[PDB]
Amino acid sequence: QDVDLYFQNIHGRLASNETFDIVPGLSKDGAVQYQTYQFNEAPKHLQKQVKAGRILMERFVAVASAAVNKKAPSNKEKYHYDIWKEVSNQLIPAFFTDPIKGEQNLNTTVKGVEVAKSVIQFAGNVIAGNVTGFATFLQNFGNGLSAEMNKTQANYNYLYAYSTHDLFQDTSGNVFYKPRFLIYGTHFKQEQKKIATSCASYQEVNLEFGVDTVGGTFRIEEYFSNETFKKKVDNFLDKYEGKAIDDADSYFDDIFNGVKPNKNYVY
Repeated sequence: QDVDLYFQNIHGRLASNETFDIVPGLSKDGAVQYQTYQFNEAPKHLQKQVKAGRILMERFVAVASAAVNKKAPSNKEKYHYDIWKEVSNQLIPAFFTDPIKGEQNLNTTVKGVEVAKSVIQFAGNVIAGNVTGFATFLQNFGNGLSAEMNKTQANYNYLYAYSTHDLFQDTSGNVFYKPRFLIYGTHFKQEQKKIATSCASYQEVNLEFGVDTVGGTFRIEEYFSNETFKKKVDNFLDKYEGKAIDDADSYFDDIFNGVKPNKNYVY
């Protein structure tokens, strides 16, 4: 309920004219890429849980985004990672476990046509297979992104506000479902802006980004076993509901096939 009070203060409602505005996905002041990644189809006995988990996480993402939108003193500050981090540090202790924080780095040199794969693999700590659908999404979105970032010489703020839905084998060969809520933040410096139109190129591109991270694993087990926990989740989500992230221009979802964890993945 300390989370409830935090959010009550920011906003001082399920009707579509009453739900809270979210931070616009693409702007001259920065972009927020709203995403839902599912890694592998769920086995028969987990499919219901996964479909519910995906809905829950998209709602949590829109709740965080709506708080930021309200809390930001100016349009520019809607794209300031530190405000996203402040709001997530309120959600995580309340509804999540295994909190993560701190910087990560993407320092790699790949062909333009491999950039989309590099993004997914970094976003999830995974070895991906076919990501051609996401590659088409990112390529087309890159046109809009490039247009905005090239308007001035300034750094262009760039955030991923997303969830991952992991269906991977434990050591005993049994599939588990891990739903994660993640907010990552970086920027494009002037010399990096070229990257946004390089997804069709077979030429090499240097990806050097310092990425600030915050996130946690959702208590999906307790949500389906503990009725009083299910209730605080549902009531909170109902009260502070943001506009659907699936209506944003920056939105993409997919079920990626043939995926396994990489050596950075934490079980």
